[PDB]
Amino acid sequence: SGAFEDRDPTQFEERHLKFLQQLGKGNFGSVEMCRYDPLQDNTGEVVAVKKLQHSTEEHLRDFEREIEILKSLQHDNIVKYKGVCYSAGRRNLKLIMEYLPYGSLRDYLQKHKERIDHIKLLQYTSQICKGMEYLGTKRYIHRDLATRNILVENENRVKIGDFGLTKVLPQDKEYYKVKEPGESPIFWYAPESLTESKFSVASDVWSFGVVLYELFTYIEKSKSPPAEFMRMIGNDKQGQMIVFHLIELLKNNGRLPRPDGCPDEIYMIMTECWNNNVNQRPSFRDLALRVDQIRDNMAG
Ligand SMILES: COc1ccc(-c2cccc3nc(Nc4ccc(N5CCN(C)CC5)cc4)nn23)cc1
Repeated sequence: SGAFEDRDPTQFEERHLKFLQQLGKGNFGSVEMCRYDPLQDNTGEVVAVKKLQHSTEEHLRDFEREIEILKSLQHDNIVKYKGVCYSAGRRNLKLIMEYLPYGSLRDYLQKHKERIDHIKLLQYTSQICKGMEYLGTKRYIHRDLATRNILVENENRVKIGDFGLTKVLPQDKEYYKVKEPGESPIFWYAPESLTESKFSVASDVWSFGVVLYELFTYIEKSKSPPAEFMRMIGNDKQGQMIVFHLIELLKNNGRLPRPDGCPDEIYMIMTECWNNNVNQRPSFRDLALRVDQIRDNMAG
């Protein structure tokens, strides 16, 4: 046979990666749960594995950028990069990550409400802010914050995922304009993202406000951002008319309503994130401190 030397534990061997479960599909990718069992004894770490539907030059370039981004991040509230697998005899690329048992925050909130109180919601809020502070130190703009894109390790820890839209700000620039085809999560977008395709830390703060709103609605059927905005706009509107009305609504101070049972001071945080004036939105550091002070002021 042959000798073996492993000095790159970020390279996962295809033959040792065994399928456990399908986890989901996005626009251009899918994710599976696998076991990595190099000792072939039916044991090994469980991992999440992302693969591209169609490895076009463009899709692959974007996927490699996503991998580089995730690899560059090391923080308790960001999904952990583990490595890559060069499958199909090294003619396909897969991204290996830690597996988070409770899936998306959006699904967790919907299915495990017996386990969730306002204290928990504020803990998740704080962790999301801290993850976002960390992204800011690398000049990364996420562009797709939403509860469906946050993952849940356990009762006490959530992690930001979904870095396939992330942009890197050059040192002398404060926004990134991105002209892209296809669909946008318009009900999470800042007005300047809708009108000018401009993205920035401040546009992530806007979307964070929508995330906070989502948390305090407990993902109740008719209370979602798309459901509430469509109610306001007119439920029968279709196509570009939805966008025209959403922009006009937001520009003149139309906003998502205070969720039932949501404390006025939590709604105030949302409203401050949803400032048309980009420079007046709070920073993620401001938000983390405020939320942790709210948490700490409780009797226990
Ligand atoms: C768009 O789909 C995905 C799917 C998985 C991931 C991902 C990335 C990196 C790590 C990671 N851990 C989990 N865990 C997970 C656990 C349970 C579920 N369920 C969804 C399907 N349900 C019917 C069962 C639970 C989904 C994901 N998902 N996940 C990201 C996007």
